[PDB]
Amino acid sequence: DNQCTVQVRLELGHRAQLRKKPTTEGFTHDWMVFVRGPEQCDIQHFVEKVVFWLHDSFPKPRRVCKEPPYKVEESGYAGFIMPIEVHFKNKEEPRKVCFTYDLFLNLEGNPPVNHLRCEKLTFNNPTTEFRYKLLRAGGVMVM
Ligand SMILES: O=C(NCc1cccc(Cl)c1)c1ccc2c(c1)ncn2CCN1CCCC1
Repeated sequence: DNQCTVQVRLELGHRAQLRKKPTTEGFTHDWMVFVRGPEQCDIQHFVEKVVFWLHDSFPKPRRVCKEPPYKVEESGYAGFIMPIEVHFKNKEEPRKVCFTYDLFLNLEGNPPVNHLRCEKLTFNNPTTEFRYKLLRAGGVMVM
């Protein structure tokens, strides 16, 4: 009657590769980290912003995307653990969700890295408003 659950999917992922020639700063690797929906799902309907926390060696290490694409592209020396906050267009709780993203590079002369990590979010009894956003994004009713 009143109750519903809505699930949506996020994909966090990254690519990393060894540069053929280090940058003049001597950066050895290009990487790119992202949050996206699965194809035919528009997470922008319910995602306010994504906040990527780079290693504090990076200038302005707190990177915000308020619209898609939610990604950071960098060169650097090493991998690190990257906190990632996904903020929702929700007037209620919860307003966001945090992830500990493992941003690892290809050590030695390993082939380049191409990782994906699939996260299912479950929203219980969302407001009709926020519910409209979740379902618009390709969210699904369950329970
Ligand atoms: O690539 C990195 N930063 C790029 C950059 C840009 C501009 C200036 C400077 Cl100085 C650096 C970077 C990445 C990771 C790092 C790091 C720097 N220093 C320690 N770490 C963790 C190393 N630990 C990882 C697990 C064990 C060691």
